[PDB]
Amino acid sequence: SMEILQVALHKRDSGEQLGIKLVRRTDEPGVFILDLLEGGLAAQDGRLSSNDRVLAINGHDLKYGTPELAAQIIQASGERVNLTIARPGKPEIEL
Repeated sequence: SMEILQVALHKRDSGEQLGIKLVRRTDEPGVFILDLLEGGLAAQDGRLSSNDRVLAINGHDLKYGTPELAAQIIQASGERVNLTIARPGKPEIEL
């Protein structure tokens, strides 16, 4: 299963970073969150997580996107950055 959610971050100036490390994978399409940076907007917000898939940013489709496309979109954004996220899998497993 997977959870779809939306997370809105608000830049305090046009050059502020979100504080997210985005990666591609060779074995599946998409843009994924690897980690959040210490003290950044995303970390402060507390909703995004390692291994989330970024489906869209501000209505711009990223399903088959790249980290560089995401960067272009974020760097050119207005103050509000709204991300649509897919979060797969079980959070707890006994094995």
